[PDB]
Amino acid sequence: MLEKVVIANRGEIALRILRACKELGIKTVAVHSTADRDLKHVLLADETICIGPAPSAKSYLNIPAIIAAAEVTGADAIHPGYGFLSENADFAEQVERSGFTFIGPTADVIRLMGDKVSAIKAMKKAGVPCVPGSDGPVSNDIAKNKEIAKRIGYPIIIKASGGGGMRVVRSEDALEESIAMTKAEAKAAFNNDMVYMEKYLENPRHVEIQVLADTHGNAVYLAERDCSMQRRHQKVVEEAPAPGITEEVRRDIGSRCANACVEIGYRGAGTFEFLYENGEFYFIEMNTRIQVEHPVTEMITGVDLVKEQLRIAAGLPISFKQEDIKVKGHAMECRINAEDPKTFLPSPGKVNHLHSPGGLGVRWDSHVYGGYTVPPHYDSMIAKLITYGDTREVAIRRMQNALSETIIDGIKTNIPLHELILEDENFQKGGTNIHYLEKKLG
Amino acid sequence: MLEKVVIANRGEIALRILRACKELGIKTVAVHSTADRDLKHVLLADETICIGPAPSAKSYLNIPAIIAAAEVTGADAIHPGYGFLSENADFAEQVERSGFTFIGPTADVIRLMGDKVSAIKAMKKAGVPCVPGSDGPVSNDIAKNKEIAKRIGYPIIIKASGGGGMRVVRSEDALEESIAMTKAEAKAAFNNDMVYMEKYLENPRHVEIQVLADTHGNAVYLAERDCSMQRRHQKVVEEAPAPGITEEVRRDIGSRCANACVEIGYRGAGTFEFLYENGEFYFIEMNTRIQVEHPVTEMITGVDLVKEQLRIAAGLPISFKQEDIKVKGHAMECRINAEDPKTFLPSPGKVNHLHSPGGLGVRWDSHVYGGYTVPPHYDSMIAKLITYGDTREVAIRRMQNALSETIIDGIKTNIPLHELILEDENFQKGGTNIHYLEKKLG
Ligand SMILES: Nc1ncnc2c1ncn2[C@@H]1O[C@H](COP(=O)(O)OP(=O)(O)CP(=O)(O)O)[C@@H](O)[C@H]1O
Ligand SMILES: Nc1ncnc2c1ncn2[C@@H]1O[C@H](COP(=O)(O)OP(=O)(O)CP(=O)(O)O)[C@@H](O)[C@H]1O
Ligand SMILES: [Cl-]
Ligand SMILES: [Cl-]
Ligand SMILES: [Mg+2]
Ligand SMILES: [Mg+2]
Repeated sequence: MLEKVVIANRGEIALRILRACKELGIKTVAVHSTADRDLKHVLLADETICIGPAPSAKSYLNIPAIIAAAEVTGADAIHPGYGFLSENADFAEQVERSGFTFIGPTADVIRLMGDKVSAIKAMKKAGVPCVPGSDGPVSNDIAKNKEIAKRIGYPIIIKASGGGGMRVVRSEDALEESIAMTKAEAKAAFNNDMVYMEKYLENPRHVEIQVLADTHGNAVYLAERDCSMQRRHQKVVEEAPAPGITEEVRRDIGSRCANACVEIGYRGAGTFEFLYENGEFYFIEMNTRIQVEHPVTEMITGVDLVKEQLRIAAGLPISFKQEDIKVKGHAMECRINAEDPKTFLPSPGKVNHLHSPGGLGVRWDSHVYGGYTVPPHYDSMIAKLITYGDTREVAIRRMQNALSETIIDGIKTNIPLHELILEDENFQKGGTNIHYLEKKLG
Repeated sequence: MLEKVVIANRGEIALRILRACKELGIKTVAVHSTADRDLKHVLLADETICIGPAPSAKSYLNIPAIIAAAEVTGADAIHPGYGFLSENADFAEQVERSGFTFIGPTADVIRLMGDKVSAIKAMKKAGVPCVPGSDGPVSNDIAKNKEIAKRIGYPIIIKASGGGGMRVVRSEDALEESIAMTKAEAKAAFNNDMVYMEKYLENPRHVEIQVLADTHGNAVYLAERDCSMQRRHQKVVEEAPAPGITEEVRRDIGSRCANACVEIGYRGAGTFEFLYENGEFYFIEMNTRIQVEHPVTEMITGVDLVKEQLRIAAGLPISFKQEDIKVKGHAMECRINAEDPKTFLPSPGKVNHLHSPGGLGVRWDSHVYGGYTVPPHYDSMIAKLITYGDTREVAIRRMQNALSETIIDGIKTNIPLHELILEDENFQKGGTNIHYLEKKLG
């Protein structure tokens, strides 16, 4: 089985993975850049290897160095975390071909869900609801495209299948030019000109379903998260369960997600992201990896998602059955970033003083410590503050109180932004859409 | 109802109470000594009042100053925490007579359970199992006493009803002298000569049952805790549930405890302490207050014990029914003290650096912060590290890992003692008796 794992990541998620490994008795190899020698998890790991200089391209994205680290330590498996190489199919393929277990899905599945057109096709085949669309790539025949767009109903959005690259079209007046432009933009920067159209949903929430699937033919759904509180497509606050979603609706959408996993040969943790609008779900993407906001799911289900990843990768069955899962209570997560709370410019530097919050229903997932220097080279996340309550109101109040106790001295943080969000009367009512934070911020 | 609470305590429990108050929207008054101006909860409280100089006698035990604080702030209720005045019936009486709600039982109930002979009498009346004993005070008639002692079976222990004062007798040879001595010792230092005898249990565990009782006639039991890991009668590690206790046994003893609450007119949180030996429970004391180790119960039941205290004191019913309570998983607590880990001499001074642990299943209840100075004047507790796991083994491993992440720089702590305990193969098996730690320590 898994005796030794390379943690092919950094920051909080590396520490999260280290904690799960140490609970299971799995030895750890921390691969790190020159700039991350003082990361908490590097300091706690069984073995360490420096895989390159500070820039991500030269280190955390350095496929040969990471594989070489697993080779020299005689590791059995590599955990890619989130970001970095976690949804790089070339990496997954090379890890497996080199004799290691990739803690994630197979490369073929990564590629399948990494292409929007093929992802949507598989979701439709599996009975997962999708955005009404062209259902396949669009022609050049404007007459045909004007006809599909009319069928769908304006506004529509043109999307590059290999994008990550979009264009909203609100009238037929614009369509021909728009489809051509998006085709050309996608072909030069992504060497792939394939685009499709789908309905542009103007008032949606981001609701995403957590799954696990093992090598024993099982697949489970673990309720959902609402991640609508975002700026510039970057999440700020997440919660679980999603307000307004009943157990009956959860069973319906969740079971479809679980069947999709089985149809596509999925293995490990993943998330189906939906836009949720006027009471209906519409698939937009599958993240084929663990996610930042996994803790809110753990809080309301009792599941340890990273431990299950490791089990599954070792060849074990998921450690419970669907009937064992019951949503209990409510959870909130605030992503605490080293950044200016109004300009959102990063704020690297020495944390002179850290005071972290605690007590009943308060969880703190962070690699930051007093005396730690937040480097410039990576993202600005320094901590995830997670609260639990028997109700959403309690979770929210607990989050407010925990934030008020939190002290991070030496750098700016976005704590003031979280405080503003949590006291917002619309957020307190629940169910705001994905545009709310930008609208509120002006 | 309760709009404003005086927190008549300090340290971690004061902060625990402050957190519960703030979640409920209850304003807080922090009464503190001159030495505790920089306590975390004093800094967070709505109002503060200095009630005396450093020594406890002059501050936290200063009944007129505490009552005066409630008077001047127009407070509604006083929470005594644990220790200090929490089981002082004179205090409870004066709080109520002065027009405030005492967050605890009535004085008459405090006094009743504060006297061993009357406590045992009430427990027997209620069907709670007690240590076989003289069942009432012992005479001077040695013939009668030798007869009771014989009935009970040596060894016996002679105990002052007002003690807190004991003497073990292993043969009739010693009995007459022993009963006389304990009588005289109790009369001079406690102005009460009343003593009884009971069986001395040589191989017991400390197993205690948590209850709540409200002013609506309800009383619930919330499983039990095993607090056998102690030195010199001071707890080091506690856990819940107690190893070896089945749900059927739990229902039996728990229901008897709940009926006792109703018979005696109990109100609030309390704990029935038992010695548990060869599969049987024997009552030794009721703590008529919240306890240090309350968190392990919260972790395995989902109950917020301090919030329920406040509800009950406001006149509300307990917020759930007995059938709603189900033990889930296992929890451990390590009392982290500022003391030398081998001599146990206190270690006051400045915490230069604090790094607290986190992640899934890790709870940290502490008022300590980097830059905080641990004073000499009070107890040496600085933090409670609490873990949860689906099994006892997981709780234990999580505790080990959390301790390894914990850094308290500037003072000595008992972390090395906890590490030694957690890796002990007998502790890992579970069920060690109250003498084990002293035996292990040599
Ligand atoms: N049919 C549709 N209607 C309305 N909005 C849509 C939409 N399809 C996609 N979007 C929005 O387009 C935005 C950009 O998607 P994006 O390019 O970020 O994909 P991505 O998930 O691969 C990168 P990331 O998830 O990190 O932001 C998303 O916020 C999504 O909400
Ligand atoms: N019948 C009995 N047989 C064996 N041990 C007994 C016993 N009765 C009491 N003890 C032990 O005597 C010890 C001392 O009790 P103690 O005097 O501390 O009462 P107490 O609870 O009011 C003060 P604390 O709880 O803070 O130690 C306890 O550890 C208890 O385990
Ligand atoms: Cl993510
Ligand atoms: Cl206590
Ligand atoms: Mg996405
Ligand atoms: Mg006691």
